[PDB]
Amino acid sequence: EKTHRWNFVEDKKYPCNETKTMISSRLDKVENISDDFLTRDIEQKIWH
RNA sequence: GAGAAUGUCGGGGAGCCGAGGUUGUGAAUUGCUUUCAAAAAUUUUGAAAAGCAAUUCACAAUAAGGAUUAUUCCGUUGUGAAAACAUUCAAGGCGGGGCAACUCGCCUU
Repeated sequence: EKTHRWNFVEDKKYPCNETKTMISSRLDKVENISDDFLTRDIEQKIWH
């Protein structure tokens, strides 16, 4: 921060694909599975 | 000026529910008034009936009304003479959801 800025409200936060983030955090809490189960199709199915 | 994304503040419409209140029916108790109808000294006491109620409980209706048997409803909104409308509105197919009814998406006319 001491040397740059990013053209946007310097104290504002912007959504960055929160959906898959939540799905992934909760699908990581589940454990006892491979770290590849969350694919695009499975993500869409969970969201639906 | 237009659009897309992200926040803030407001506005509108629709929907699933809840608690009273009011009026009326019945009951428990206590009253006011009138009349009967006795007893007693125009006045006092007692039974019955009617009017008006109070406190509490169960129940019925809650815009007059009109449908219907679906676990459905229309009745205080706007336009305007057509007493006619708006506020529901096609067809398929490929899927998700469930105990299933039913609910949420995708594809082409």
